[PDB]
Amino acid sequence: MDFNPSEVASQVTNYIQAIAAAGVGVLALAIGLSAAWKYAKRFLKG
Amino acid sequence: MDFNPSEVASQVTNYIQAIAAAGVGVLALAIGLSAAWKYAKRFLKG
Amino acid sequence: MDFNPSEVASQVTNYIQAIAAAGVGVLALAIGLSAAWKYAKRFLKG
Amino acid sequence: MDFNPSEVASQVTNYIQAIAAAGVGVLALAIGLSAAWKYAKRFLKG
Amino acid sequence: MDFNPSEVASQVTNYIQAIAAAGVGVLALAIGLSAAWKYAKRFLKG
Amino acid sequence: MDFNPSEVASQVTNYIQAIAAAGVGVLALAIGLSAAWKYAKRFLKG
Amino acid sequence: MDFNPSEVASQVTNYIQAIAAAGVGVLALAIGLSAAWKYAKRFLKG
Amino acid sequence: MDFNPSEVASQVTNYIQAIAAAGVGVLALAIGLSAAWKYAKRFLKG
Amino acid sequence: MDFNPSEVASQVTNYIQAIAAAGVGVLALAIGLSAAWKYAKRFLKG
Amino acid sequence: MDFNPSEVASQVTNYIQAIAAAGVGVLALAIGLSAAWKYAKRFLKG
Amino acid sequence: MDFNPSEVASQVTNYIQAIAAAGVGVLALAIGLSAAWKYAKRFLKG
Amino acid sequence: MDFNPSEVASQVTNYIQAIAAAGVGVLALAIGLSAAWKYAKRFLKG
Amino acid sequence: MDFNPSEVASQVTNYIQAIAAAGVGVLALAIGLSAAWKYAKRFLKG
Amino acid sequence: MDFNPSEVASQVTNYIQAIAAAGVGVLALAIGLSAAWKYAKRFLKG
Amino acid sequence: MDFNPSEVASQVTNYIQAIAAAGVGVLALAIGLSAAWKYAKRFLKG
Amino acid sequence: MDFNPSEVASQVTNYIQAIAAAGVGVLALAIGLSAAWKYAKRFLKG
Amino acid sequence: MDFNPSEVASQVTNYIQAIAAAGVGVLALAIGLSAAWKYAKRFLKG
Amino acid sequence: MDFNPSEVASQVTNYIQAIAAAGVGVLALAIGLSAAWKYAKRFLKG
Amino acid sequence: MDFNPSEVASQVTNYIQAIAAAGVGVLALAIGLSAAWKYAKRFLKG
Amino acid sequence: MDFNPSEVASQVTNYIQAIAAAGVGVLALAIGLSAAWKYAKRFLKG
Amino acid sequence: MDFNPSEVASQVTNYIQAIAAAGVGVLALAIGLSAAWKYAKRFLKG
Amino acid sequence: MDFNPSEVASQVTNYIQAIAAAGVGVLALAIGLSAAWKYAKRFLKG
Amino acid sequence: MDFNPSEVASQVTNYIQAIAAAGVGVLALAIGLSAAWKYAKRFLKG
Amino acid sequence: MDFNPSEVASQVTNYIQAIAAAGVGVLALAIGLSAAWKYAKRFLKG
Amino acid sequence: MDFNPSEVASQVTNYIQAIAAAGVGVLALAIGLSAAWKYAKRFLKG
Amino acid sequence: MDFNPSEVASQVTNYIQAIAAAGVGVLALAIGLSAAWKYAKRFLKG
Amino acid sequence: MDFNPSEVASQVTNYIQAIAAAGVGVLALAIGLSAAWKYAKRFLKG
Amino acid sequence: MDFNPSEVASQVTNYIQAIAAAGVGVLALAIGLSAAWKYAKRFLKG
Amino acid sequence: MDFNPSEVASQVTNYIQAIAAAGVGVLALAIGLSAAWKYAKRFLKG
Amino acid sequence: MDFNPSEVASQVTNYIQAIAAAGVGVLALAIGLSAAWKYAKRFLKG
Amino acid sequence: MDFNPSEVASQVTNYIQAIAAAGVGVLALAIGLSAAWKYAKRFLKG
Amino acid sequence: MDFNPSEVASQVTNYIQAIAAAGVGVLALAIGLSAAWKYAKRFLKG
Amino acid sequence: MDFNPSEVASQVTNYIQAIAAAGVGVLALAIGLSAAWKYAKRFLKG
Amino acid sequence: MDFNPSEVASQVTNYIQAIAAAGVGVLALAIGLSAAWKYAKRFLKG
Amino acid sequence: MDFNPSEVASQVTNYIQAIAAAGVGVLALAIGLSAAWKYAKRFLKG
Repeated sequence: MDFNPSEVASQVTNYIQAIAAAGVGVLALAIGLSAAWKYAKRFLKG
Repeated sequence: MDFNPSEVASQVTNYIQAIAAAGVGVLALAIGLSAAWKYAKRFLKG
Repeated sequence: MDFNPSEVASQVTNYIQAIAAAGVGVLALAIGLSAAWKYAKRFLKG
Repeated sequence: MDFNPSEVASQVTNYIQAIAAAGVGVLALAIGLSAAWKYAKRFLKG
Repeated sequence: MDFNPSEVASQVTNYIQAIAAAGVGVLALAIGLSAAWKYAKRFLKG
Repeated sequence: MDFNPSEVASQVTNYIQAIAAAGVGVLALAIGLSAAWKYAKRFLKG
Repeated sequence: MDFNPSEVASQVTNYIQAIAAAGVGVLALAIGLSAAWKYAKRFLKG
Repeated sequence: MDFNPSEVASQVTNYIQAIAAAGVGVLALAIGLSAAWKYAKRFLKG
Repeated sequence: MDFNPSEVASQVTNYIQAIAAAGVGVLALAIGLSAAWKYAKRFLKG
Repeated sequence: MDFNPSEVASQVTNYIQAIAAAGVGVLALAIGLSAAWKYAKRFLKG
Repeated sequence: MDFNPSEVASQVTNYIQAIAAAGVGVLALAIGLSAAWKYAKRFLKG
Repeated sequence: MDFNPSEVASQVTNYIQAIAAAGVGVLALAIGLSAAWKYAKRFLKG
Repeated sequence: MDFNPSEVASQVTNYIQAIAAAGVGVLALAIGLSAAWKYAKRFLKG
Repeated sequence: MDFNPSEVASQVTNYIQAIAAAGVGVLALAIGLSAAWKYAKRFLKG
Repeated sequence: MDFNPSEVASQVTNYIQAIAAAGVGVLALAIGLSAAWKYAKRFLKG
Repeated sequence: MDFNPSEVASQVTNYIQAIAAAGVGVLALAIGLSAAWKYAKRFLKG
Repeated sequence: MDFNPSEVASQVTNYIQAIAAAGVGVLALAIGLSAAWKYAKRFLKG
Repeated sequence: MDFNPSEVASQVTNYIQAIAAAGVGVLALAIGLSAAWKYAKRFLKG
Repeated sequence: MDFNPSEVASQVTNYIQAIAAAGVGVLALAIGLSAAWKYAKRFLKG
Repeated sequence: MDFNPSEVASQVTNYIQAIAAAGVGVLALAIGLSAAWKYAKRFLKG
Repeated sequence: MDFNPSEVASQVTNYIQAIAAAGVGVLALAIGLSAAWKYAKRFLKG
Repeated sequence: MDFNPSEVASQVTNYIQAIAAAGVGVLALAIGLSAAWKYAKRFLKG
Repeated sequence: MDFNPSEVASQVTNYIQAIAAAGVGVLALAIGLSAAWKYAKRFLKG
Repeated sequence: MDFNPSEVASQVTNYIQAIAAAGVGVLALAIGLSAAWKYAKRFLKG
Repeated sequence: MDFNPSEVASQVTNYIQAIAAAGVGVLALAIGLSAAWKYAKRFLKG
Repeated sequence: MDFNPSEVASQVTNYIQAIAAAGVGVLALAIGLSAAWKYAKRFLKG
Repeated sequence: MDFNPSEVASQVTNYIQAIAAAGVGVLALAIGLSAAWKYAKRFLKG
Repeated sequence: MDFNPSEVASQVTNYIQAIAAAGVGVLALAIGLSAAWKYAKRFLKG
Repeated sequence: MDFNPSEVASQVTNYIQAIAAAGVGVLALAIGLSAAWKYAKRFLKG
Repeated sequence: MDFNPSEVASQVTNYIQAIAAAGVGVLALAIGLSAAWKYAKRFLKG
Repeated sequence: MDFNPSEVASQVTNYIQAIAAAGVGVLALAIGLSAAWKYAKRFLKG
Repeated sequence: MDFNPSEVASQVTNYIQAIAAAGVGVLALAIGLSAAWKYAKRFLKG
Repeated sequence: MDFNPSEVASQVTNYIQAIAAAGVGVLALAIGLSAAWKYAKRFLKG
Repeated sequence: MDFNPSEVASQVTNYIQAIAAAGVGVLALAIGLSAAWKYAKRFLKG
Repeated sequence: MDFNPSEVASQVTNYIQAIAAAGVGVLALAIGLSAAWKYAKRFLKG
């Protein structure tokens, strides 16, 4: 009732905000890791 | 008789008003809680 | 005898009329109250 | 009786209106979040 | 006795008629509400 | 004494006959009413 | 008693008939919607 | 006394016989109705 | 009771018959669609 | 009392016997239906 | 006095004997009746 | 008085003994019935 | 009852219409994104 | 009570025995089917 | 009174003991059954 | 007068003593009986 | 009168004390029983 | 129950038989298609 | 029920028709693009 | 009544606070665990 | 007569006042208790 | 006559005072007793 | 009356305190158990 | 009451202990099984 | 079911027929293009 | 309870033992099959 | 269960036997085809 | 409902815009890197 | 309640610790295995 | 739905147009580079 | 739990040990096979 | 909630740091290995 | 598992044995063929 | 979200910078090595 | 986790060490083999 179902809105949304930026810190490292042998092998052929 | 069965109306209705807002404070926390691992696992797949 | 057992009819029937409308004011609030978490949780799954 | 069961109609329906729009604010963020690594990993393969 | 137990028939039956149509106004909104995240998430996977 | 206690038999039994059929008119409507949201919600899941 | 419990049969059954066809109008749209990105992504791989 | 409590037996039992067959006409329709979206969605996944 | 639970059998089974053939009309088109770029790209390599 | 509670045993048990075989006629068709696109899509990948 | 209060014993006890067996004929039918939709719905879920 | 309230003990207890075993004959069939589609659908997924 | 279960039909169906077109705006961008390195790497080999 | 809950054991367990062997007849065919194009395409590359 | 409410304790508890072991005989078979196609399909992918 | 109203005390109290223990023999059996299907159905769900 | 209505207090209260502990012996077994298939099925999914 | 879970066996298995042969008609054409430029280019080098 | 599951058929199938032709417009350009350096390098060797 | 339904609010909400943080300690470990072979295999391809 | 039927009013009403607040102390604990496993299991799925 | 009908007042009223407090000692135990399995079963579901 | 309805408060509330902590000992084990195959299978994919 | 709700604790917890170790014996075999073709196919490519 | 999985056969196979002949038009030109400098340089050496 | 959850252990584990060895018979043939053209083409180049 | 997972073994393995010999018929022709210009050009140099 | 599912549209789409341009910065460097030895070795042959 | 939901934390987390290190022992062997033919074939080309 | 899957068409196709012309700028330089020593060495022999 | 997730470790790891050595027996033969014409043609040029 | 989803960040990221450097130790050796015959054969031609 | 991955070893290795000797029959003829004009032209110069 | 997908940009790009210059150090040596016998043999002919 | 991803490092790296030296034993023989006719023909011209 009234201005109370706003907390689901406020409490939860915010739960991910630090959390997503938190996820991505992980792919920077996840992209490069395959990216890492891409790098060793990119150098081999010539 | 007369203006007396109004108290069932007045006494009771009011019993929930603080009480509902009181319930919902609990789902804010209940929505996010599954919401919480949704959050840890949302980050894993990529 | 005669036109006297009409009061049971008149006195009593009327006792509920304000009283029923009085009851229902209570379910509006009673329907929504479960209705209330139906509402917080309706939002969670997706 | 009469024009009284209208409140279940009026009181409750309205309970979700701010509440749904309230839910969705959460998926905008929920869609993108997987959407987020979709994004880091979308970039890796080439 | 006679044509008097007809009111239980007349008085009551009618009590729901505005009332049911009144209920359903609530599911239109209840169907769509899960229906609502079905909608946000339906869009995510591809 | 004799053929007189037959009226309890005749007067009363008959009191319900219009009355039962009268009751049931009410469940047709009572069965469907839950039956009514069964109907809105039956449609949601798929 | 007699030909009266037929209304539960008549009143109710009919409640869904417009209602089911009514449900399905919703999946036509529900099937295609995932069906929709199936469609955008079906096109990507080659 | 004697052969008179047989009517409870005869009058009542029979009350359901048209009535049950009457109920079931309703599930044929009730089974299929979920059965109905089972049907729209059964078709989606592949 | 008796020959009445046959309708669940008759009413429902039939619900899919036009419906399945109806599904498949969709894969003919779904198989070929990936099948479609399989086709453009099948041609590229040589 | 005595040999009378046997009918609950006899009357009811039998109610399902045609009825179960009746259910299953429905899954033959229910298994294959997903089974149906399993079939269209099983063919696509190679 | 003497062997006379035996009739309360003899006259009455016997009043139910056909009567109980008479009652139960009614539950055979009463057990199955819920038992009846238990049966239609038992079949739906899978 | 004395050894007479033993019949409530003897007459009644015994009423269920054939009756319970009688009930259970019904669940053997009730367990398997859901058990029945559990069985058709258990087979589908792989 | 009557012309009331039409809202589930009207209220909900419409919920996706802006919403689907809304989804697809996202794949235009999702198709091209892999499409994007397809593009950088398409250029490398010769 | 006693040796009666054995039927749940006897009646049901047996329900699957023909039924499982029945399922598997379906994978022999399900394994090979992907197995089928695995087979056409296994032959292409050299 | 005294040592008599012990039978609820003795009579009932024991009712399940053969009965539980009886249930489980059913999952051995229930675990493996999905377990069964897990088994046919476990073999396919390589 | 004197030591005579003691018999109401002595004669009656004792009337139940065998009688209560006599009642309970009946619930041992009454508790388990629902307890009995609790038992068949307790086993179904998993 | 005086110290006599104490027996209702003394006689009765005590009736449950062995009796409750007696009840619970039954749930230990009642909790685990669903608990039992929870256990067989808990093991299946992975 | 009995000879009824055979239809899952009969109805479904047969669903693929025309269907597999149907798939393969597609690889004859799928094998050759790469096979097709293999063919134009096989001719170039000498 | 009846002529209603036809929309899944009509609504959806049509969703791809402009969409596939839409995909292919993309490979014309995708085939040639590798095709493009095939073209620069095809010219180098002699 | 009054300031008493506050405990549902106070007693319960707090139940999860140590508990959620408690859950998440588990995903840190749950994310990495798939994350763990992602890690062994991320290293293989080049 | 006069100001004496006020005690039913005064004596009794007051009987619950400490008593209700007394009841609720019990649900704080009753809400959370299911609330308690809601809490252990809320944490499992992700 | 005079100050003598006061004893009905004095003698009797007092009869319950130890007696009510005496009753309630019994519900403390009566509330909890259902309360007791509420407690065993409250713990099962999660 | 007075300070006596406090026992419902004192006697009962306390009934769960050892009991809840008692429940949870069970989920520690219930969380991990699915958690257990999550663990065997978490290890498989890479 | 007292030291009795401990059995739910003692009786049940222990139910899984042999049971979990029992589950895992199954994944050792479940991990390797895909693991098995991983093994045949791991060997093919070079 | 029946003569419906024929469209995957009919719809798709045909998709390539104009398409392959379409591919080859491209190698006529692709064979000659290296073929083209083969031609300029074939002439140089003598 | 006791030595009964051992069958999940005994019944199931064994289900794969003939089954795995059964899978592998298939890769011997699956390894060689690509292995087969590896073989025809291994011979071409010199 | 038992001698049933043998069909995956029997049905499938056999699927390739005519099929492999079928593949190779294609390389005889594939080896020689390059082999064909190897042949025209083998003759040129001297 | 209304203008709220627009955020999935607004929030997400934008997530990639800096992100794609971000990807490509990586291929500039990825194209040249093979491009790099292409460059050292391009120089060797003459 | 209090310091009890800590076991989910303590009992479970620890379940993987020996278990992960346990997984990885498997990739050391899984990395090298493809790694193994990488090794035989790495040696062939020169 | 409608005129929305056109963006995949519009957004993406255009992504390469500047991009291809962009690729080729690279071969002009790639053709000549071998072309470059072709040029130094073309001059040596006479 | 405890020393049980060791079997995934023990059962599986060992699955490859005979299996890898088994793979390599195949490359000895795979290395030499190209190695074989390397050998016939190594001899031709002088 | 709060500073707890940081562990996914802290626990996991770190999992690769020793692990990547660990991967690369493998390419140093992987680059040179082809690099190894590049080396034996680099020496042959002159 | 056990002595089963030996067939990959036995089935496949043997596939080439007739096959290699089969290849070489082709170079005897391939060596001499250039060898053939080497032979006509070897004779010309003097 | 926001300024976080920049790390994929920052973390990775930089991974090659020392790495490319690192590759090329290898061709200086790779160019000259053939370059090396080019050098011994360049000197022979005159 | 911790000191466990070191085995990929230890187990694998070592796999080639005997293996590379093993490769080269093959070129000593591969260099000389062309080297062999270089040798017969080196002697012819003068």
